[PDB]
Amino acid sequence: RFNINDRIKELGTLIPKSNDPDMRWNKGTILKASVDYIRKLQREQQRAKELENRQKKLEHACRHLLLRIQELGIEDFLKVDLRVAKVLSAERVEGSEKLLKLTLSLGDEERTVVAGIAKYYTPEELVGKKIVIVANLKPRKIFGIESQGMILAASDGENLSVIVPDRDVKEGAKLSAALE
Amino acid sequence: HNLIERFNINDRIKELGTLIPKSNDPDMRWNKGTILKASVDYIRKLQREQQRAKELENRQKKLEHACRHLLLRIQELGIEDFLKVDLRVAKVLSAERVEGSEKLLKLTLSLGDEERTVVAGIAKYYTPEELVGKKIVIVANLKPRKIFGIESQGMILAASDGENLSVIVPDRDVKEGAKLSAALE
Repeated sequence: RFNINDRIKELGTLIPKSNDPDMRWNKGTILKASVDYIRKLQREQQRAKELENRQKKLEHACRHLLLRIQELGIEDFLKVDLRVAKVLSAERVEGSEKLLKLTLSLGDEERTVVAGIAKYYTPEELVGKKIVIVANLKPRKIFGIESQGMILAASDGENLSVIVPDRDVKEGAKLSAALE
Repeated sequence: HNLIERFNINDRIKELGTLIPKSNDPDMRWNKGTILKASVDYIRKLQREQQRAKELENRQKKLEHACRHLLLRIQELGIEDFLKVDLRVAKVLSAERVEGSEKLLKLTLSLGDEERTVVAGIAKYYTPEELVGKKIVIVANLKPRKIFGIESQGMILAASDGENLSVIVPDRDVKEGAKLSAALE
């Protein structure tokens, strides 16, 4: 464990140098600077809150104006692999309220994807579903679980919708904007 | 004599206890150790919030930059420090005196889509009834500034010759939220 002096030291490591390279920090002065630093940081938190509200409004504005800019080349789009995939199984992930562990069929192969859909989707809703994923991703550990790929979604608000093919097609089918 | 020679450790720790958030569980035991540890954790949390806020701010600055260089007309060059100032027509919805000051007025302003609260130094020269209903020019993009516990969002413009103080209005009717520009060709 750590004693009172230990934590007062740690508080000493957290606070601002306060310039004036010649002063010595005792317990009481470290605690003084700590109380004051917490108050300062709280004022800052207020300002930051307001700033964040305006930030969300700006995100809205940006999506909408983004509707008005088309600069995307077909090559850059081809840099993404979007695939239809089937849900063989879906599981809740211990310690996480936001996570579902998904087992997906690409046809020939299986993929494991840890997704942020747990609030909006039950494993029973998902199992058997054909959904759209971003297929080309180096595997990465999420919450202790290796995950290959991200699943597409429309966030729309505080809800979520996955993305599905309108008609039934075989898993592994690539999505394309090309005419053929 | 008789007196021992400003606050001790436990007073400071009580204070830190005042500053930190509650556990929300009644069985919880707050001793000096838990208060100090919670203080360390709270400080780190606040620091992370601060850095995140800084990143948000930086990116908003960049969006502002991109927008300003988009708005750019071929006639305006070399004026950038002026273009950075966002001058707006705002309509005064309400004004009231500020308790404790005879200099200050609190103004509620309409920018069109949004409203702003701004503290102005004009109370000596202008009455509330004089200002209400009128369209004035403000600097809208100034960082929010706390004055008398009021957050002033932007500041109004005023001109003084040393004798008289005037606010700044458009010569003709313009819609509130109108952005001011240099008239050039």
